[PDB]
Amino acid sequence: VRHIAIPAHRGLITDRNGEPLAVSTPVTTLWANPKELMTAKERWPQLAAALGQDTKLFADRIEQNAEREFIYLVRGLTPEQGEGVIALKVPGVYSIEEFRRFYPAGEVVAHAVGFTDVDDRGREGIELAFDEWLAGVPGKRQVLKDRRGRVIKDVQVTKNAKPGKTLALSIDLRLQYLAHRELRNALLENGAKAGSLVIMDVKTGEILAMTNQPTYNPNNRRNLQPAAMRNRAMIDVFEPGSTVKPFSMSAALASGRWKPSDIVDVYPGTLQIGRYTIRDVSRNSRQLDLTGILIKSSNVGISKIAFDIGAESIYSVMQQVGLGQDTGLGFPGERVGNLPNHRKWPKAETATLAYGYGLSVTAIQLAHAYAALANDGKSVPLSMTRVDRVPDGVQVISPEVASTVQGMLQQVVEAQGGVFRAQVPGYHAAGKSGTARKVSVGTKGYRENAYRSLFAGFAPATDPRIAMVVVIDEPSKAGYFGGLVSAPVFSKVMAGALRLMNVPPDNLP
Ligand SMILES: CCN1CCN(C(=O)N[C@@H](C(=O)N[C@H](C(=O)O)[C@@H]2N=C(C(=O)O)[C@@H](C)CS2)c2ccc(O)cc2)C(=O)C1=O
Repeated sequence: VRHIAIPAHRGLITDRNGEPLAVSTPVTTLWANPKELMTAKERWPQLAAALGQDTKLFADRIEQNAEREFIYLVRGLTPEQGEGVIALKVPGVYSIEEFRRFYPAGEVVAHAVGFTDVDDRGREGIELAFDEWLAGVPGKRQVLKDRRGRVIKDVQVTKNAKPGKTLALSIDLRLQYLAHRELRNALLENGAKAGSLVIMDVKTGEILAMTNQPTYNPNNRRNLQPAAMRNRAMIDVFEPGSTVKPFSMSAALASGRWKPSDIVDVYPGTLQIGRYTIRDVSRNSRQLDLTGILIKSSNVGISKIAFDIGAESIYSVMQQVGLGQDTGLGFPGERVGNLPNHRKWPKAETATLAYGYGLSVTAIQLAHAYAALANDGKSVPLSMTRVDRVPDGVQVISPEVASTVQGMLQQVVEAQGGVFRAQVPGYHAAGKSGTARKVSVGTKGYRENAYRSLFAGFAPATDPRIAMVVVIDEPSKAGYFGGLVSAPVFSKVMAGALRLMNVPPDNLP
C-alpha cells in the first residue's frame, strides 16, 4: 500500500487592517486506478467530456497506462465541477482536495504580494519571502488495495496536514488603492514608461503603500512581460538627483561651517571643473541663501558648499540615512544600490555626490532616508509586516539640524518660486522635487532625451506622520520636471493618505 500527500492550507495574507490580499481557495484534483477504469471502458467518453478532454486521446492514455497503479486525470478543478465527475460513479476514479491561490486586490498589490506557482509554492514577492511561514506542513493518507488490486474507500488512514500561518502586511489597502490610481493616471497623462510610489510611516518604519507601473493580474498570468512583474520600488535603482540635497545640507549644518542665513555666489549658474561642467537650470540670480539653493535647486550652490565641508561629511549622512545600504527586509531580488567611497575624494566626484549623482538608490531607500529626516533625524528600521510596537531607531541626524532642514524643505513647497503643486490642502507639506537624465545604455555618459521625474517629501510639517516618494520614468508629452510631473501626484496621494489615517489638518483653510 502507498501514500498520497495531501496539501496543507496556505496561510492567509492580509493588509494591516485584515483586508484579504491572498487567500487559498479549495480546488479538486482527480486521479484514477487504470486497473479499474479498464473494466468500465463504456463510461470513458462521458468521463472525458466531464473533464473537458478529447475522448480518443483520453482513451489512448488510459490504454497505455492500463498496467499502472496510479495516474492523475486532472489537477485544480473547482469544487462544484469537480464533484460533478464524482457523481458519475465511474469506478476507478477518486478525488483529492487541493488549494489554489486567489488575490482579491489583483494588480493593485501584485508586486508586493507576489504569487505561488502551480504547486502552491511561493515564487515571487511576499509569497516567496515568507514561504516557510505561509506554507505549513502537508499531510498524507494511505491508499488501501485488496486481493484483486481494487482500492477501497470505506476505511481511511490519514495524517492531518498542518495549516500555514496568517501574515498581516504593513500595507494599508485603502491607501494602496489610492496610490495605485494616481500613479497610473500620472503615467498615462504624461506618456511615461514606468513608475514607482512609496508611502511609509516615519514613526514606525512601516510601508503603508508600495505600487509600481506597469503591473499585472496575478490571477491571470498567461503571456506576461518580465518588465510588468518587477517591483521597481525595491528591484530597480536610480540616481536620485537633487532629492538628496537636504542630506548634503544636513552635513553642512552639522559641520559648524554653515548657517541657514549664509549666502553663496552661484554666478553665472555654471562651474567648470576641468574637462566637465556643472550647470544650474534656473540661472536667475547671482547669489542664493541656503534655503534658496534648495528652492532653485542650484547644483552650483550645493557644489561650492561640498568643497568647503568635504565629501566625507556628505557620504556619512547619506550612509546613516540608508542610501545604498541594506534595508533588512529580505524582499526577493531587492537591490542595495551603491554609495561609493574613494579614500581621497576629487572635486568632480565630490560635487556630483552633493547633488545626487554617482550614487544609486531605490525608491524605498529614498523614502526611508526622508522618514529619518521627517522623524527629527531619528532613523527607524523598515518593515513590511504590521508592527505591534514602535521600535528602537537610531539618531542619525541631530534633532536641531533635522528641524532646520524640515523647515527648509517646507519652504521649497510653500515659498515663492517653489514646488507649489506639491502643496496639500489643509496641511503644511515639506519635500523636494528632482529631475534627472537617465544613464546611457552601456556607455560613460547620460541620455538627453530621457528623464526621471522625482519628488520626495513628508507631511504634516508640524508633526510628520508619513513620508512619500514618487518616481516617473520618461515623461514624454507634458513637461518633464519633477515639480511638474511628480509633485501633483504627491499632493493628490498625500491628501488622501492623511485623511484616511485621521491626521488633524495643520494648515487651515
Ligand atoms: C554628473 C553628470 N550629470 C548627470 C545628469 N545631470 C542632470 O540630469 N541634471 C538635472 C538637474 O540638475 N535637475 C534639477 C534637480 O535635480 O532638481 C532641477 N529639477 C527641477 C524640478 O522641478 O524638479 C527644476 C526646478 C529644474 S532642474 C537636469 C539637467 C537638465 C535638464 O533638462 C533636466 C534635468 C547632471 O546635472 C549632471 O551633471
